[PDB]
This record gives sequence, C-alpha cells and structure tokens, in this order.
Amino acid sequence: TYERTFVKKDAETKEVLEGAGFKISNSDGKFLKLTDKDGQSVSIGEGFIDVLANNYRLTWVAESDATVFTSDKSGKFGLNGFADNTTTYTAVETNVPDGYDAAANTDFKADNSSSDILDAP
Ligand SMILES: [Yb+3]
Ligand SMILES: [Yb+3]
Ligand SMILES: [Yb+3]
Ligand SMILES: [Yb+3]
Repeated sequence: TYERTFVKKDAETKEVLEGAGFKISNSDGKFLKLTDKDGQSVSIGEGFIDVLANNYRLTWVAESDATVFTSDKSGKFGLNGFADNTTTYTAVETNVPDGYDAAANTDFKADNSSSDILDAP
C-alpha cells in the first residue's frame, strides 16, 4: 500500500494553516470515505490519518457522504492505505479558513510523497 501527505500554507507568508478541509475525488467523480472494518462511519480529526494502524477501510462514495480531511496545527493532513499508486486523484478544498480563498484543486497520486498546498489571503 501507499500514502500521500499535504501541507497547507499561506501563499504569501508560507506559514502553515490549521483547519482547511479537503475531500478526495477519483476519475469516476466519487469521493473517499473512511470506515472501520465493520463498514461503519468513523469520526476522524485533523492531521494525517493512519488507516493501517487503526484498521480502517477506504471506500468511494457520493460527495455528500465523503470524509473531510483537515490540516492540523502544523498544516499537515493526508493518509496511508491506498491500494494504487498509478491512479490520479484530486484534493478538493471544501472548507476554507476565514481570511483565505480556496486553493486550486490538486491532482496527485499516492506516491508516498508530500507536497504543499497554497491558499491566497
Ligand atoms: Yb484531538
Ligand atoms: Yb480574492
Ligand atoms: Yb485537475
Ligand atoms: Yb513547503
């Protein structure tokens, strides 16, 4: 399996940003949802989510039911536990902190890498 990590930052100052929320979309216009091993919804918090340690499952669902991932105190968020490292996904900023405009969508692959996402004030 594979992971991906993002760091949310202010475009001008490069300071990290807490509280920016994202959904993740695939080519079929479906969005990522985390469940426990019994298929139940799980309450997740800010930051990187260790899917493996917690024995969660990744599923693809409609936008309204998707899991929202949120940058933490150090701007980090993301997860591990992807099956495929060759599929294009897109991080979509659904929850924008006051003071900022949404970042443009970010295409990515689960390639165990980490990249910045920038929000203009
Ligand atoms: Yb907490
Ligand atoms: Yb603006
Ligand atoms: Yb794109
Ligand atoms: Yb950076």
